[PDB]
Amino acid sequence: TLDDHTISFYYNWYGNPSVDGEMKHWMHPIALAPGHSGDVGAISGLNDDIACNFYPELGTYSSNDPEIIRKHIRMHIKANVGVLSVTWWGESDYGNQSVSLLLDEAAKVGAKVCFHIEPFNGRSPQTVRENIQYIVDTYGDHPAFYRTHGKPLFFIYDSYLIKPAEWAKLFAAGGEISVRNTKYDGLFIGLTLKESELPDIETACMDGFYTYFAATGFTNASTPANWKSMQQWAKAHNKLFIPSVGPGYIDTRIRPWNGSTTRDRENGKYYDDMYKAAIESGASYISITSFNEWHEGTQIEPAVSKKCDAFEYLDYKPLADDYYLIRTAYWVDEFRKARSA
Repeated sequence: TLDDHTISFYYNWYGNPSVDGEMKHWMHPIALAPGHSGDVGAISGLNDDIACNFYPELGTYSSNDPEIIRKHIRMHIKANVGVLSVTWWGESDYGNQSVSLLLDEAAKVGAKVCFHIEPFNGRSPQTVRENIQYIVDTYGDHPAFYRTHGKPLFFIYDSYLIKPAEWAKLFAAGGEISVRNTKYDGLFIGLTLKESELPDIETACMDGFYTYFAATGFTNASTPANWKSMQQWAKAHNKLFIPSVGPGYIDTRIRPWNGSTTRDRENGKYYDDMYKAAIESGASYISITSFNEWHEGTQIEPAVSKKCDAFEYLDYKPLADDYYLIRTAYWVDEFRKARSA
């Protein structure tokens, strides 16, 4: 019961002292307000003081812990989510342990893994090609490697940071470093910020677009009222629209100035409205922001009641720890009823 057109955004950047040598991501700096100077600080990750507004049921876990990976995959089973899109940070991620574990555990249950190309240092058309080559060569033959329409799928975060004429060198059939019709071909999904900038997807020769942001109205493209129209554009231009749906948003632990982005979960109501709008848009794929982006408070991963000296965490009370996983399964089911085999 795993849907292969439903894709969560998965983060494998977490670490703890006993697996990794130190707290990774559970310790995090506190971001300065845009344009401001200072030494504003860091959240220790120590003594249950961690860099997120909610607290994980699995505690301060490591993405390199095989038992965590096994449980994360089981959580995807519960949600009926067949595809995980793993965060990918370039050359520093080559051969990383967590990815191999993820693929190995996914293959045991029929789950699939695709890649989310982040805005890493020195990212360019050339370095993105090298990374596509690495991922295809290293993981492409794995049983759990995601394919759809017979092709791997890549999400490209903050893709607008590279101009569309530069992307075309890589994604146009005749482009000077083209991957088209090589063994490195696939479906490349760019991030769109607004419906009016959709022609950038065309110029860039990308195969589709996603919206990412879990906070409704944060961009034009993450405003669900625009989704039916975005689907109509995709359809008329032979592109794949992949709306991103999330359960809520809050990042005020790591970005105390960013309260304007906060979106209350409303006991599941927010998730319901957003997932509904995704299904009703007519899109063929739906992406979920997020499985476990804890810093931004978008996680569907189980969370628990928790207080430390420094902080009282939000939680899903009075709903279950697994509420958002169960509710995902509900929505996946609605999505399948709206699409048939």
